[PDB]
Formats: sequence, structure tokens, C-alpha cells
Amino acid sequence: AHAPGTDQMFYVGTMDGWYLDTKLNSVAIGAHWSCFIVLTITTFYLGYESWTSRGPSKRTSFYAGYQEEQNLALFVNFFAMLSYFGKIVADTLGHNFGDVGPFIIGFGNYRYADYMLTCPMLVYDLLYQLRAPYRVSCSAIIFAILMSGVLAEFYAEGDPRLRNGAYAWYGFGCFWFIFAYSIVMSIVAKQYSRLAQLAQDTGAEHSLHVLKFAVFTFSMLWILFPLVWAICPRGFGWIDDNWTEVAHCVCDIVAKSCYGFALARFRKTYDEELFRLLEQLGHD
Amino acid sequence: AHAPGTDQMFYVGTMDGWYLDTKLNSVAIGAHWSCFIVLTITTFYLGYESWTSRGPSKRTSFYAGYQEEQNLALFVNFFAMLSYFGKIVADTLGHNFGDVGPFIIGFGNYRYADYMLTCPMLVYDLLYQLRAPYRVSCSAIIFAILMSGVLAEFYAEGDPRLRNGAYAWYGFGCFWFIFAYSIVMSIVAKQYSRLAQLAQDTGAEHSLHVLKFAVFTFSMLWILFPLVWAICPRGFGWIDDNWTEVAHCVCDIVAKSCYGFALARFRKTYDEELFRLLEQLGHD
Amino acid sequence: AHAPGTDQMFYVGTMDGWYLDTKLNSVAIGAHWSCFIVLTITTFYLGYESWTSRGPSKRTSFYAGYQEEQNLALFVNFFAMLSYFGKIVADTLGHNFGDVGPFIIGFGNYRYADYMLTCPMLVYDLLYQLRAPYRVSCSAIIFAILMSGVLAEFYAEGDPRLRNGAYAWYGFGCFWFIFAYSIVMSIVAKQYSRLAQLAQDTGAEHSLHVLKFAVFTFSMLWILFPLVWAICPRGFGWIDDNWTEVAHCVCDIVAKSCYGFALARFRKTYDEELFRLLEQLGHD
Ligand SMILES: CCCCCCCC/C=C/CCCCCCCC(=O)OC[C@H](COP(=O)(O)OCCN)OC(=O)CCCCCCC/C=C/CCCCCCCC
Ligand SMILES: CCCCCCCC/C=C/CCCCCCCC(=O)OC[C@H](COP(=O)(O)OCCN)OC(=O)CCCCCCC/C=C/CCCCCCCC
Ligand SMILES: CCCCCCCC/C=C/CCCCCCCC(=O)OC[C@H](COP(=O)(O)OCCN)OC(=O)CCCCCCC/C=C/CCCCCCCC
Ligand SMILES: *C/C=C(C)/C=C/C=C(C)/C=C/C1=C(C)CCCC1(C)C
Ligand SMILES: *C/C=C(C)/C=C/C=C(C)/C=C/C1=C(C)CCCC1(C)C
Ligand SMILES: *C/C=C(C)/C=C/C=C(C)/C=C/C1=C(C)CCCC1(C)C
Repeated sequence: AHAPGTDQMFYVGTMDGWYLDTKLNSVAIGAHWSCFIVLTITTFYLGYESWTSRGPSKRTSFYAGYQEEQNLALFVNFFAMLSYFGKIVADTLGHNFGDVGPFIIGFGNYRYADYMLTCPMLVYDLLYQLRAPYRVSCSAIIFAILMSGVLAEFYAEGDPRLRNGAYAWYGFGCFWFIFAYSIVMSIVAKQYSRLAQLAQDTGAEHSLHVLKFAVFTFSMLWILFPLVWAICPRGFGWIDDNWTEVAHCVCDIVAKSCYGFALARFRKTYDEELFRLLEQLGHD
Repeated sequence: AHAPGTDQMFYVGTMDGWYLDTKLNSVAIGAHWSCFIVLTITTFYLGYESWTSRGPSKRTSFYAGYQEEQNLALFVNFFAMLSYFGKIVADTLGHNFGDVGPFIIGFGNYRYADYMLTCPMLVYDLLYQLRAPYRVSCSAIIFAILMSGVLAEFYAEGDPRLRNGAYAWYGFGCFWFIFAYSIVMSIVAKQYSRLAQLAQDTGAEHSLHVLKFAVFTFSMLWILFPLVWAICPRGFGWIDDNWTEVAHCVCDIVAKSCYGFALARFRKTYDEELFRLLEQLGHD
Repeated sequence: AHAPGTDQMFYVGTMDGWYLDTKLNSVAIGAHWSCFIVLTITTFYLGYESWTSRGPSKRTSFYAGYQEEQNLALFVNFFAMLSYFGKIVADTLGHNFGDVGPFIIGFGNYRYADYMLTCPMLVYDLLYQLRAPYRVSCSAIIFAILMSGVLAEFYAEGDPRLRNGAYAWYGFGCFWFIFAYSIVMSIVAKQYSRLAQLAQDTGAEHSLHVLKFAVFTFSMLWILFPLVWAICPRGFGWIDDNWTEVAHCVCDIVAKSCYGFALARFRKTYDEELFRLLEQLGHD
């Protein structure tokens, strides 16, 4: 696209940039391949667990089939895998893939477009494991945050005269994210405290460690994406391009693969009375 | 974009128009600022009410947290605020924002793209207050109507040879809107009549006035948007550009801020028996 | 859009192609008109049935109003009609409509963009009639399949150097589709077998034929779209353009109009005990 006052051509958000040669080196391609392989493996494992998923009483034939919330995390991984497959194709075809082409929600040819479909699922699943209140609201807040990030990317990659708008959108996102983060942490802490005071002088003591570790670590590890934005060329620029791709791949692996594996481990050790305690949690 | 048979350049739906200088005067900018401020204030107030929301029995700790339908209206305002924030940034950066750039659902850089995410929420919330039937169906109809409006905008702002298609889409939308409007009015009337015959010789007589006023006024006041389309330059052209922005800001304020404030007022006076009557309404 | 190394201009995904003259002959226009008329008729009939829809006990006033799953199929037809109306306008205005213009989910100006909104509804409705498990999961799989098809279309209609990516995406879609197809067939078979062993020595024997025919035929007839893709110019090229439009119109008619009519016929003959059997089906 052309801009007034200059002859420079800007390829962001246009089909012209879709046909440009790729700007990535071998490191980014290797990171994309590794993330795709890991996501495929985790998707297959979660699908296998969902198929052979007896209930907490180990009596229901298809427990995840009738109560599909247990499949929610699986969905994330599956869609995440899709969001990487296209990337892989790009590195095989040698054409540009960064912030060019059509805007499709759930497809990661834009920086935060793929997260806009899976992040609410992640927040809902994390809050649902403790039967916490304010599940859909946090998902809506996260959806708005990712929309703000997408607009920040559009403003950052465009005409220089409209560069400060990127910072403005980033600030908006950060403000609301801080609010949501604090709320989520408080809610999680309260819920876990109640669970700890419900399981006193009672078994299932080992599974509580796994649940606590998973929920707390994978709720606190969401600060990585704003820090990456701060250090990427859109911010300070401490790490150049082709290294923010590796950082995003590592963040996606930690946020999705490890979280799904932790939930799979937790669902393999809990039993009826802990399920009843979890049900009692969401009653007050 | 270029068009056959002419050298004229059309900037609708392109990234070229995203970098163009703004066409708005100070009045439209002031209207955008006022609407953003009002939406921010209402979002904060609704969030505060949702946090300190005891149930109708005034016993539940987090009533809106576990039954999140009460938060629905809040969501609208929040997203509406987002849809204006970007607009604000545009007026600060001095670049064009009308029907240019990427197409993101829920972002108001296109005329009716932002309404496509919040209008079904508004219809569902309005029909849910009376426990009325046909809630999701009306939301789907409204979603289709806003899609028709978006396509009408695309046809209107494009090549002149394809201008009549705008009118065609407008007609489609109007037809279905008339159908939905009649259906909604009938349903609301019937439900309120039943409520009036359920609360006879019973208290809670003051809150019925507030509920009736809110539901009836904010269901009838949806005719304003087709009239604005009729009088805007896309239709007759009685009011020029930079004044349809003020009209849309006023319509958004009335449809969202006042509706949320009215529901907040209603939820502050009703009690257990009116809640039981509302539950009895959705049983037949 | 321009591509490096050549002066050829590619109109896919651009606003430039929106203003180009139409490439369709009279046969494609007639097929579009026939499909639009059929979808309009079925939408009106399904709306009439939904309005005058007594329950299985023939006692509830608005059965579909309070339990809106019965309206789900109707929604499909309605949206399908919208997806054709715009097409009709294009043939009246004489401008290009194939894979050009804005990308709107649910609007069929791209090949598989309209199916991405109605196909999950179709899968959920088909699996819900037997109270089968894994309803939302199959809908998500189908949504991913249609996204893969859309990306395949983008790669196929673009620069020749990036043509093999179309095949790659097609393969991805086919793989996952095969998985989903097998799963769906197995589930349906098991559910129907249980229903057959629940209605033994019991009436409602005529409605079982209609249910079996509808579910089995309209689950098996989903293989037509991959075969059309295989034989269309994007694949082997056995049938040229302007004949894949007729094939897609016929496939849409069979998949939506006939399915809705079959469900309407089935809902006109079943009664209380078959409803209780259907409820018993989803319990194990
Ligand atoms: C603006 C965007 C905000 C996004 C906020 C939402 C974030 C995502 C929320 C995910 C919600 C859960 C998705 C899966 C639904 C599964 C629910 C379910 O199976 O149970 C519900 C219910 C109760 O069954 P039980 O009694 O447990 O059965 C036991 C008897 N054998 O049964 C049903 O399945 C009824 C259907 C309810 C769900 C209907 C489908 C809703 C789908 C919504 C979209 C989900 C994806 C959201 C993606 C967002 C991308 C922007
Ligand atoms: C083609 C688009 C058509 C759009 C049609 C839909 C319009 C919007 C409809 C909004 C539906 C309501 C959204 C909020 C869901 C909250 C429901 C809820 O909290 O209760 C449901 C249920 C029952 O709980 P109770 O028994 O009341 O709890 C008491 C025990 N302590 O609990 C649950 O939350 C289960 C989850 C159900 C909801 C799952 C999430 C669904 C989200 C769908 C998308 C919503 C946004 C739609 C935006 C549309 C934009 C195009
Ligand atoms: C990533 C995309 C994956 C898509 C997966 C989802 C595929 C579509 C699933 C469709 C789910 C059903 C849609 C219609 C919801 C209607 C449910 C309903 O009416 O009952 C639910 C419930 C129970 O009522 P009963 O007790 O039966 O009432 C009897 C008392 N008189 O009541 C409610 O309506 C509560 C609200 C629940 C539904 C909330 C709305 C959810 C809308 C989700 C989006 C649907 C469209 C999806 C389009 C997908 C396009 C990508
Ligand atoms: C699997 C992916 C996950 C969990 C992604 C999470 C992403 C965020 C929490 C992103 C946050 C952002 C901001 C707070 C500010 C603006 C930009 C973002 C998108 C990096
Ligand atoms: C907060 C915003 C609200 C409630 C918006 C409501 C908008 C409408 C009812 C719009 C209707 C339209 C038509 C009936 C015809 C075609 C164009 C529209 C979009 C103006
Ligand atoms: C009403 C429309 C319906 C039921 C459409 C169904 C479409 C499919 C099952 C399409 C499948 C595809 C693949 C399996 C591979 C890639 C391309 C598609 C989109 C043709």
C-alpha cells in the first residue's frame, strides 16, 4: 500500500506481501518445526486420553464424550497445531508469512490472530478446574486483550507517521491485562484455600500437589508474552527479529503442551471424593 | 483499488486508505470522545456492581460470578468502549478510519462491524429479563441484519457501477428486521401481560414500572439505526457526513449506556418474590 | 497484487478483483437462482413449523421457543439463503464474486467461508437427533476442515510458485476429515443399534425408518465436497469452471434442503415414548 508524502511501499495487511520472499533464517524455521511436532504429539496424546477416558468413578464408558469440558484443552492444542501447520508450509514454499495476506481468526499468519481463538479456551479451562467464578468474563477480557495486541501489530508494522498508535494499543492491553491478572490470581488463591480447608484429615493428598502446581504455574506464566512484546523490535528492540519467533514458540510450548500434559497427569490420579470436593467448591 | 473503465482510485476495503488523512472535523472528534468517556464510565460502574452483587435474596457472595448472564450487559459496554478507543487513537493520529484497513469482527473501523459482536448480546439480555422465548433466534436474526448492513456499506462506498447493490442489501436487512421487530414486540408484550397478571394483589409494584419502561423503551428505540441509514448520504443525504457520526454516537449512548443504567437501577429494588415470578414466567 | 519476478497481476484476495467483470455464464447464474429459491422456500417452511411447534406430547405452546435446539437446522437454511443472496446480486450487477473482496465469515464470496458458520450447526444437529456423544468436538473438527479448505483455495488461486501449498492444505483437511468421518459413522451406528434394541416389541416403528434414512444418508453424503474438489480445476480438472458452481449448488441443496425437510417429516410422526427412548439413549 502507498502512503501520502512518500514513495515507500508498505506490505502489511496486503496481498502483495503474501508473495514476497521469506525473511526468516534457519533458526526460526527449526523453531516452527519443533513447535509443530510437539503440538502434534500432544494433540494425539490428548485425543487418545479423551477416547479412553473413564470417569472419576471409573464406570462411565465415554466420560469426555457426554461432558465435553474435559476435551476443552485438547481443542486448544489441536487448533494450535493448525496455526503452526500453515507456518510450516510457508517455510517450505519460501514466501512471506508475517502479518501479510488475509485476516482469518484462528489462523496465525498474523501475530496474535491465532491466540484469539484458543486463549479464552485456556482461561476457561484453567478456571474450571477449580470451579472458580468469573469464567466467561475472564475469557472475554483476554479476547479483548488479544484484539488490542493485533491492532498494535497493525499500527507497528505500518506507516511510521502512525507508529505511536501501536504503543497506545499496547498500553490499553497492558492495563486491562493487569486488571484481569490480579482478579484471576485472587480468585484462584481463594478457591485453592477453600479446597485445602476441605481436604483436611482426608486422602487424595498427592493429587492436590499436581493441581496446585499446574494451576499456579500456568496462571503466573502468562506474563511472558507482554515481556516478549517489550523486548521485541516493536518495543525496546533488545532481541532482533528471527529470535522473537523462537521466544514465541517456546512460550506456546510451555503454555499449551506442558499445561495439557499436567492436566492429563492430574486426571490420572484423582478419584470420587476429590471430584465431590471440587463440586462442593462451586457452591459457597 | 483500481476499477475497469476508469482511472479513479477507490480506497474502500484497502490498506491504502488506512494511511490517508482524516476527513472528520472537530464535531465528530468531540462526539467520539464523549461517547468513549460515557462508555468507560458505564463500564466501570457495571463492573463495580457486578463485583458487589448480592443475589435477590441478598445472601449469595458472588451472585454474578456463578450465574454470569447478569454480566452480559456489562460485556456489551466493555466491548463498545474498545470499539471507540481505536477511533479515538485515529483522531489523535490524524489518519483515515472510515471503512478502511483490516476487517476485524468486533472492531469498529467498519461501520457495523462492531455491532456484530454486541447486538446479539443486547437482544439476548433484553429477552432474558422477562424469561421470554426465542432468545438465540432473535440474536441470529440481528447478526444477519448487521452482516447485511456491512455488505451494504461495502457496496455503497465502492465503484459507482455497483452502487445499487447497497440498496439491495439494505432492503434485505430491512425486511428481516421488520419481521424480527414485530416478533420481539409481540413476545415482550405477552410476557409482560403475564407478569402483570401474576403480580396482582402483590407487592413489588414499583420495580414493575422500571422493568416495563426499560424493556419497552429500549426495544422500541432500535428503529433509529435504519432511519439514520435512510437520512445519511448512503440514502437520501439529508444530513451530510461528519453529522452521521454524531447521530451514531448518540444512538450508541442511548442504546447501551442508558440500557445498562436502567438494568442497574432495576436490579437494586427487586427481591425474592419478583424473582420467583420471573422464574414462573418461563414455564407456561 | 504484484508478485516478484513477473509482471502478472493476481486478483485473489484483493479489492481490485471485486470490480472485475463476472466470469460466469448463464448456467451458473441459473444454478445460483435455483439454489436461492429452494433455500428461501425451505427457510420459510422451517420457520412456519417452528412457530406452530407443539411438543412431542402436543401440549407445550412454543416448544421450539424454549428449547431452541429444534431451531438449529432452520438457522442453517436461513444463513445459507443469505450466502446465496449476495451471489444473486453479483450476477445481477455483472461484477466478479469469486474469491475477491473482503473476507467475512459466514458470507460466501469465498468458496468455503460460508460453510464455516453453518457446517458445525449441521454436525451438531445431526449428532443431537440420536443424543450421540462428541457433538462439539466434531463441530470443531469440521470448522478446522473448512478453514483448511479456505487456505487451500487461497493457495490455489494465487501465484503459481505457491501452488503446491494448496495440495498440502487439501491433504491436511482430507486426513482430518477421514478421521472425523470414521468416528461419526461409528458413533451413529452404535447409537442407532441401541435405539433398535430399545424399541423392540414397541410401537413408533414407522418413525424409526425416517430417522434411520435421514441420519445415515445425510451423514454419508458428506463425501461429495472432497470429490468435487478432486474433480474441479483445483484438482484433476475433469470438469471446467462454471460447472463446479452447479455441482456445489446441487450439493448444498441436498445437504441442507433435503436434510431440513427430512427432519421436518420426522418431527411430524414421533410421540412421547420415542422421545423418552431418545432421552434414555444419552445416558448409558
Ligand atoms: C467474545 C468471545 C468470548 C468467549 C467466551 C467463551 C470462552 C470459551 C467457553 C467454552 C465453553 C465450553 C465449550 C464446550 C461446551 C461443552 C459443554 C457441555 O458439554 O456441557 C454443557 C451441557 C450440560 O451437559 P451435562 O449435563 O454436563 O451432560 C451430562 C449428561 N450426560 O450440555 C451441552 O453440551 C449443551 C450445549 C452447551 C454448549 C453449546 C456450545 C457452546 C459453544 C460456544 C463456543 C465455544 C468456543 C468459543 C471460542 C471463542 C473464540 C472467540
Ligand atoms: C451466529 C451468532 C449467534 C449468536 C447467538 C448467541 C448470542 C449471545 C448469547 C449469550 C449466551 C450467554 C453468554 C454467557 C453464558 C453464561 C451462562 C451461565 O453462566 O450459565 C450457564 C450454565 C448454568 O449455570 P447455572 O446452573 O446458572 O449456575 C448456578 C450454579 N452456581 O453454566 C455455565 O456457565 C456453562 C457454560 C455455558 C456457556 C458457555 C459459553 C458460551 C459462550 C457463547 C458465546 C457468547 C458470546 C456470543 C457473541 C456472539 C458474537 C457473534
Ligand atoms: C470453534 C467453533 C466450534 C463450534 C462448536 C459449536 C457448534 C454449534 C453448537 C450449537 C449449540 C446450540 C446452539 C443453540 C443453543 C440453544 C440451547 C438451548 O436453548 O438450551 C440450552 C439451555 C437449557 O435450556 P432447557 O433447560 O432446555 O429449557 C427448557 C426450560 N423451558 O438454555 C439456554 O438457552 C441457555 C443458553 C445456552 C446457549 C447459549 C448460546 C450459545 C451460542 C453458541 C454459538 C452458537 C452458534 C455457533 C456457530 C459457530 C460458527 C463458527
Ligand atoms: C497459548 C497462548 C497464550 C496463553 C497467549 C497469551 C497471550 C497474552 C496474555 C498476551 C498479552 C498481550 C498484552 C497484555 C498486551 C498487548 C499485546 C499482547 C498480545 C502480547
Ligand atoms: C448498540 C447498537 C445497536 C443496538 C445497534 C442496532 C442496529 C440495528 C438494529 C441496525 C439495523 C440495520 C438495518 C435494519 C438495515 C441495514 C443497515 C442497519 C445495519 C443500519
Ligand atoms: C452445507 C455444506 C456442507 C455440509 C459442507 C460440507 C463440506 C465438507 C465436508 C468439506 C470438506 C473439504 C475437505 C475434506 C478437504 C478440503 C476442502 C473441503 C473444504 C472441500
